[PDB]
Formats: sequence, C-alpha cells, structure tokens
Amino acid sequence: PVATNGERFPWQELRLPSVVIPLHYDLFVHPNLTSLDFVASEKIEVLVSNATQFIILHSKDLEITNATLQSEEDSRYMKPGKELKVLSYPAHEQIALLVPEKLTPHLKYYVAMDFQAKLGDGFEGFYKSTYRTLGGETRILAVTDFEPTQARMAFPCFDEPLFKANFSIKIRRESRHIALSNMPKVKTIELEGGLLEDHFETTVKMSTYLVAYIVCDFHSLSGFTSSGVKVSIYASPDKRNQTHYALQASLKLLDFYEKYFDIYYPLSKLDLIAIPDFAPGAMENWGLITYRETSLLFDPKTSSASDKLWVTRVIAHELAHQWFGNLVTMEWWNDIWLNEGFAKYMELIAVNATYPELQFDDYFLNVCFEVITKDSLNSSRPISKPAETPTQIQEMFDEVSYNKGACILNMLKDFLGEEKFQKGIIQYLKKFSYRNAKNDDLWSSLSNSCLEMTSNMLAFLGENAEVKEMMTTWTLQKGIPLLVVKQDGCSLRLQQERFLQGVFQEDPEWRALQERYLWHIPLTYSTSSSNVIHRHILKSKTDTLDLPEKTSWVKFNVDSNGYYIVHYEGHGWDQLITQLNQNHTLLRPKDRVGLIHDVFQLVGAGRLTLDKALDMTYYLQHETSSPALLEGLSYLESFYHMMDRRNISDISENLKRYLLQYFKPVIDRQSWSDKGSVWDRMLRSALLKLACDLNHAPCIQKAAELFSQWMESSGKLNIPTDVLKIVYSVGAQTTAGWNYLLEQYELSMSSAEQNKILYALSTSKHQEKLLKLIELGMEGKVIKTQNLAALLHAIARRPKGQQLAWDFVRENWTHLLKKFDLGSYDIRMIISGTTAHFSSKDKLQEVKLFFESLEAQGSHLDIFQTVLETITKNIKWLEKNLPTLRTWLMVNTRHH
Ligand SMILES: COc1ccc(C[C@@H](C(=O)NO)n2cc(CNS(=O)(=O)c3ccc(-c4ccccn4)s3)nn2)cc1
Ligand code: NA
Ligand SMILES: [Zn+2]
Repeated sequence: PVATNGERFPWQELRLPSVVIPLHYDLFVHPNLTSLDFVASEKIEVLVSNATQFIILHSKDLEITNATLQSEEDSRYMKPGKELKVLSYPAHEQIALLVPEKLTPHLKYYVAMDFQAKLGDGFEGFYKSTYRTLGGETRILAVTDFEPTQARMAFPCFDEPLFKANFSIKIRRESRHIALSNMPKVKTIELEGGLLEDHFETTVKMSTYLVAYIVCDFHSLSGFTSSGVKVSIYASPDKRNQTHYALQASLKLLDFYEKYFDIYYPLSKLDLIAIPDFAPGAMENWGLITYRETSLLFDPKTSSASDKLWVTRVIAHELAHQWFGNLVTMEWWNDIWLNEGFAKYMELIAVNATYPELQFDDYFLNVCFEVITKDSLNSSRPISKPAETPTQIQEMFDEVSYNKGACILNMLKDFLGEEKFQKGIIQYLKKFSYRNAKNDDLWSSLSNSCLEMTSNMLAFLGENAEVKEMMTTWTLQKGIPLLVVKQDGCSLRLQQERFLQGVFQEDPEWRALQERYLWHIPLTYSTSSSNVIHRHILKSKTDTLDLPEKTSWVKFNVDSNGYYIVHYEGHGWDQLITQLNQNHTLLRPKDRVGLIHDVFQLVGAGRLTLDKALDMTYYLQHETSSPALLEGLSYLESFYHMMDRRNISDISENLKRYLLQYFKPVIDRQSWSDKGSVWDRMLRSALLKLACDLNHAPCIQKAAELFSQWMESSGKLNIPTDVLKIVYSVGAQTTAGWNYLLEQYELSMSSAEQNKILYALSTSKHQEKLLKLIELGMEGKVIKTQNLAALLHAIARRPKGQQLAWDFVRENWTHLLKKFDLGSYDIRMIISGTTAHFSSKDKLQEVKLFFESLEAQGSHLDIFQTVLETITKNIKWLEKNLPTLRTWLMVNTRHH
C-alpha cells in the first residue's frame, strides 16, 4: 500500500503473483574480499501468462541502480530496451518493477538489474567468514546460505521454492582465490586489470534457495564414484589431511543412493566444502554442499567413534537431500517435512546399508523418543501446518518435521514391506523429478505402488485406499496415541487415546484434550509362547481381539517400529517385569528398550507409579545389550542431575551411591582405550563419564593422571579419543589446567578437539571462568559465535552456571538479536537450553515474565509455550513423584 519513496505498491500478498514465471537467471557476481562488499548484475528470462503493468519479486538489503526490460518476442521492448520504475516495500521484502506498457501474454521478456551490497557479517545471505592457518595467519572467504528465504539478500529473484529455473553463474575474482558454485567450471577468461572471471555450466531446473557460490583459497581431495561423479572435499589448506574419510564415505553413500533410488545423480561433479563460520549443521546446495567443520572433517588423533558416526550421518543426510529436496522439492514450506523428514529417515537406510558396523540401527529409536518428549504436550503441532512470515518458515524446521516424519515413514515401511516401500519411493522420485509436489502427492505415490480384472485387483485398490487414508490421519493430527491393552484369558480389549505428559486420567482438562483425535494405528504384537508377529489395524476408539493360546504376557509394538505407546492393565506390566528379571533374553532387545521408555513415560503420565519403573531397572545388572543398558542408566542419571540441580542433597547422594554400587562390575570392567566396536567404545565413554561425574575415586585418579602426563609432555603423549572429553573436563578443575586448555583451544587445528576442550572449560566451578567463556563466545574472536548457542546450554545445565546463563540471556537479549535472527535455530536453542531445565514455580514465573517482556516488542515464537509447558511438566513430575523416589532409594539401602 505504501513504499519508501511514497506512492502505492501494486501488491499486498506476501506471496508473489503467479503471472510472471521465471525460466533462466544470468547471475554475475563480483565480490571484493578486501573492501568486504560485492557488485552484481542479473538478466532474468520471464514468461508472461497474463497482461500486467508490473512485476513483483523479492529483494532485501540490496541497492538496485539500473533496471531495464528487453524482449525478442515483443517488438515494443526490442534492443536495447526500456527503463523500469523500481518501488521498494521492505515490509514484505518485495520490490515492484513498473513497466511503461502492458505486457503481452504467452511472450518472453528479459529483466536486467544492477545491484550492490556489503558482504553480510552474520550467517545468512552472501556473508563473510574467516579461518586461522597453522602459522597464525587469518584468511577471509565469502560463502552463501539461502534456505529458506535469504537468497533475496544476494540477488533479486522470485524467492519461492515453486519458481524453479535455470542458473548461469559468472564470478569475478582475484588470482589468489578460487571460485566454486553449483555446476562445474566451463571456462576462465583473463581480464585486463589482471583479474579472472570464472564461467560455470548452466544449472538444471531448481529452486532459488539452492543457489550457491563461494570465493576462497581452499584445498581439495578428489575422487570418482562408480557412475563417474567427481566428488571433491574442500577445506582449509592446513586441514586437507582431515578430509580422507569424508571422501570415502561420500563415494560409498552416493553409489548406494543411486542404486536404491534407481536414478543417477545428474551433475558431473559433487563438492563438499567445510566452511569455518557456518550456523546450520550443513546445507544441501546442489553440487556444493556446505558443512560445519565438525560435520565433515575427521582427525583420527582427536575424533572419537561417535564423531565418526555423526560425520557419516550428516554426509548421508546431505547426500540423500540431493533427491529428496533438490530433485523433488516441496510446493511450499508448510510441507517442509517432504524434504527434511525423508532425509532424516534416509540416514537410517543409507548408513545401515553402507556402514552396518556403525550400528546406527540401534540408535534410531532415540530419534523417535526425542519427538515423543515434545509430542506428548498440548503445544505440539501437526507435521503439515501452514506458515507465511520468514520467522514462521524458520520455525517449521523443528523436531516434528524431521524426526516425526522419519518415524512415521519407518512405521509405514514396516507395514508395507521394504520392497513395496522402496518401489513407492522410486515412483515418487521419478514422477516429480525437476518439479514440486505436496503432501497428498507423496501419499498417493506411496500407496499406489506396484511390487515387482481379478479379486486381487479389487483388494489392491482397497488396500491402497486404506494406506492413504491411514497416513492422512498421521500427518494432519498432532500428538501421539496411547494404546491401553487389557487381557482376559483369550479376549484382548484395545483402547486408543491421546497420550498426554503431566495430565492424568482424571484431570479436569484431560477430557477437553481428548476431542476429535483418532488414529488408524497399525498394531503389531507378539506373545510369550509364539514368536510369530501378529498384525492388526486399529481404526476405531475401542476394539477387541482374540488369540487362542492363553499365554503369560503379550508385547505390543514389536521393536517400537510404530509411533505409539502401549499400556498394559491388570497384571500385564507385572508379567513383563517378572519375565525380564528372570530371563530378559526371551524378549527382543528393541522390545526391552521400548518397554523401559514406555514405562517411564507412563510413570510421568500417571498410569504407573515410579517404584514400578525403578523396580524394572533391577534387571539392568543382567543386561548385556548396550542400548537397553544405556537407556536405563540415562533415566537414572537424569534423575540424579534433576536432584542435583536443586538443593536436594540426600536424594542426590543416595542416587549416586546406588548407581556406583549396583553398576560397579560393569564400570570396573571398562578400559581406558579406543578398542572394541562402536557401541563398545560408546558404552565405555558413557560409563566413564558417569563414574567421573559422581566423583568416583578411581575414575578421577586415572583422569587426573592422564591429564597431568599430557600437560607435562605438552601434547606428546596421546589420550584415547573415547576418554578425551573426560580427561580434559577433569583437568579443567584447576586454574593451571583451565588456562592451559584454553590456550590449546586457540592453537588447536582439530575442530573436534576444540569442541571437547570447550565442553571441558564449561565444566568449571568458578563463576568468573564460565562468564569469560560466555563473553569470549559473544566476542567471536577466540571462540566462534557459532558455538555460543551450544556453550550457553552446556553451562546452564550445570548447577554453577544455571543462574549465570539465565541471567546472561535475560540481560543481553538485544545484543543476541543482533547476531542471530528471531526464528533462527540458535536463538531457539539458547532459550530452550537455558530455561527448559527449570523445575520450580519461581523459575517458571521468571520465564513467563521474560517471555511476556519479549512480547509487545514484536517477538513471538512457538518455543515460548513449549518451554513453559515443559517447566510445568517438570514441576508436576516433582510434586507427584519426589517422595516415592526418596522412599525407593531408602528401601534399596535396606534391602541389601
Ligand atoms: C543431521 O544432520 C543435519 C541436521 C539438521 C540440519 C539443518 C539444515 C538442514 O537440514 N537442511 O536441509 N538446515 C536447515 C536450515 C534452515 N532453517 S534454520 O532455522 O535456519 C535451521 C538450521 C538448523 C536446524 C536444525 C538442526 C538440528 C535439528 C533441527 N533443526 S533448523 N538450513 N540448514 C543439517 C544437518
Ligand atoms: Na531441505
Ligand atoms: Zn536437511
């Protein structure tokens, strides 16, 4: 309605008009890494579908100087063309190009624009990044990051994922720099002044948010896949030795993704570059995937086995995105899960297929449990929810769109079989190649999948209808269902419910939270007598089944492959617990993990008492399966840290004693080395970290001895990676070791070692030392600002830093909003990581007042409600179960 120069804007909708459709961008960028600014020009080929007097596109923080319109099909706009009037509307981040004469439909025009801006200083758009060399030199590079709505900060464009087009990129650079982009380099021309100009191959049809171009001086290692794709791993020169595994894994993973999807990677080259200053974990720019140094680089001397697993995960995630994201892109950000959820799920398939030795199949259950934590609350959301403003679009990248989408995909695969599910995937990818799809399109392609007139045809059409109907309820409804199972000789009564955390069965608002929710749950169950898996689809609120066997216990949801919680009435829980204590080996390992998880969730839900869960944790002395052991230990360790965060010293000390005593044999048999399998090493790390956290004398002595030897040798003696973080943390307890660790941090060349050292420094007791770490992170010179969100979290969870971090966030909010966006993942993680652990009425009131203060200033986020409800959850869990824990621990002291 208005503009910066007055006058009216010929558009209101924050969505661009569908009239002018782009076809081809000609993008020339001239960045100057000395003045830290860039000048650029573009020529967009547009197709006019309806007669209009104006074109609307996106532009943000770009000074536009020249704007012309040419046409080869409309003679009125012949060469050299006419000038266009530019109107700016920053409220919607749009600009309007006013044309002198109405354009003709079904024709093609060319929009040329010259613009310029400074290199950004944050994490978005075309921004500047620095790295440190081995000798101490500091170098500068320029990198792009556009997802979701930041491509408009680099060049004016139709910045929506539906407006796919081709891209011809040209970059002007000095001789000391190289230029990378999406496509390979076709030609380099030498300029008069001595500069160089790189011309890149034209890109295929793709959305704007995947455009990338980098000017740097990195070194790379190259390799070729089976299908001839040139994979190159780029990184800072002094770090080239850290890229070997990243190349090996990318090659293998790319070959698998081609074989599995039956579609070749279409570009001739694929580049993986490790950016020093990078906010997200990685970004899937087509042919130029940018990574954090901790997500791509692997150094055997300082990287643990878990680091190897994370690097493999992120490479598999980003490579899978090349199909689920670049090849087939969503229609709009409301269905963001169509990209992210699939990629998260494809991690499991790809890693487990290519690196089964990493045993990521056992770890996948955590992905679902993390969302169950947030889905059992009223403040959750459906996987497909509309979004409009850029902040809302950024908020769509949450655990819902990622993990929940991945988990229901795994549930649907278990229901349909791997062959049928794979065929549906291949049909979906081949059908929507180089275009966009939506939620309904995916479910149609997945249900109407052909493995490898008749009654088989009628059952095939009925079952495809069934599948589509089933998944529609899983994507359009929030929450997670709870299955109540009641046994009766041969009868089995099944009830479905909306599982709620911290809202019991009789609470006055529990019936107002059971409104219209109903799920088509594909139940699977096995019995104590027959190992045969039984399948049944629950389509109503209540149902009954019959199994002629009359057995002891019935275990529903085999391997927890279904997105639901099971509850057993009567003697069901007692039968299962007795089964575990006698011979846990009769139940499947994933069944044990699901049982432990579900038991503790129901204890919070009010369907079970805490002593029941604590009595189940008795069999953990007989457990050998690492996942189940680590699950129970994590619950007990969470209980200890929940007590220690408060001043409850008696319960905390009793929990420490029980953990050190009941789990002494497993702790003592652990070595201080990097030997064994992946889960063997991860079990060692977790157990030794737990023991050293509880001030166990042998752990502390061994860690102090290792740290003393390492410091006296000055890096010459080697600490095992699996124990590296533990040793450094213990060493940081002394001012001498603390300062030495900070100095080694500044001088280190391994990002993994730096991450371990930073954690170690955060485990200090002195208030001034933690505050200095926070201030260093804010400054961004020694400790990079990209680590701030993580650092604050590590400090706030500990008792000494809880109030310090909370005070810092409340006081320096305005300074934080200058470094990150409101909807950015960093701000969301800062708020949650400093507030969600609170479990008192006073802290809940403080957080409520803080969020209200953030309101009325223009800042609103969904994480506000989620944090509040979680703090409320914690308060209710304490008041309802605190004396029970006390009594159980005291009873254990007397039971011997
Ligand atoms: C497993 O390895 C991973 C996991 C996630 C990612 C994120 C990445 C992506 O997945 N791209 O496809 N991404 C999203 C955006 C834009 N939105 S953002 O608000 O700025 C935001 C940034 C990070 C988020 C996040 C991180 C962890 C969990 C949930 N969310 S959310 N840019 N890059 C990369 C690799
Ligand atoms: Na994506
Ligand atoms: Zn992703």
